[PDB]
Amino acid sequence: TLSILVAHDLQRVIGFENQLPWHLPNDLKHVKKLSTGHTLVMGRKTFESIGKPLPNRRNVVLTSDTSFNVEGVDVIHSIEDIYQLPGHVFIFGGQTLFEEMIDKVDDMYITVIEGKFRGDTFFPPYTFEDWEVASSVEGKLDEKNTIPHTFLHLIRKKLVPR
Ligand SMILES: NC(=O)c1ccc[n+]([C@@H]2O[C@H](COP(=O)([O-])OP(=O)(O)OC[C@H]3O[C@@H](n4cnc5c(N)ncnc54)[C@H](OP(=O)(O)O)[C@@H]3O)[C@@H](O)[C@H]2O)c1
Ligand SMILES: COc1cc(Cc2cnc(N)nc2N)cc(/C=C/C(=O)N2N=Cc3ccccc3[C@@H]2c2ccc(C)cc2)c1OC
Repeated sequence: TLSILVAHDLQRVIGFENQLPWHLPNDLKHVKKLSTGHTLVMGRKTFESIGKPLPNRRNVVLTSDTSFNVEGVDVIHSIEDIYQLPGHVFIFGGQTLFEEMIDKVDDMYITVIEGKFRGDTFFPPYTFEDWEVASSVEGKLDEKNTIPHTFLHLIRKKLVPR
């Protein structure tokens, strides 16, 4: 399986100055539970922002840098390399990788952050006409998670004769 994994706000902002614009622990827990035991594919900037590999999953970084080498990280240099990765692969970010892959993935795990943040990087536009809502689950709010958010699992609709 090839999936997108992303959090975007009401205007599809995903980032600001190489950071997440929001503080939302529950979304990072969501990410953890979905991706443990599987594979994350991320662009170089997204990796440098996180700074280290995330434990208990395969960490794959796409970069043109032939000198790139980080302990605990596998490196690829082409989009085509993604299709040779075994198992359930999650496209993890950032904007560049989402743009390159949104037309190629089977499904998307999207956290909709129900707010409007300042951003400098965006998830590409998409329409629910093309995507079936396999599930939509409201995140629970509390002391440490104060921004309303919704977990969407979207599956690409098949084109059929009407
Ligand atoms: N909200 C979310 O869910 C989420 C998730 C992830 C990231 N983010 C945010 O997204 C932002 C970063 O996105 P970004 O687009 O600026 O950077 P990015 O996609 O994280 O990484 C860009 C880099 O990926 C490498 N790359 C991409 N496509 C390639 C290809 N076809 N071949 C070879 N290398 C390729 C290049 O690395 P080299 O330049 O080294 O060649 C490129 O400069 C950050 O603000 C981050 O916080 C948000
Ligand atoms: C640009 O910065 C980032 C971008 C993304 C991508 C992303 C985020 N959200 C959604 N919905 N999709 C995505 N593709 C993740 C992160 C976060 C990574 C990150 O520390 N943990 N994660 C998974 C994980 C697994 C095992 C141990 C620890 C972690 C860690 C983490 C987990 C839970 C809490 C409460 C706190 C921290 C990130 O750094 C802030």
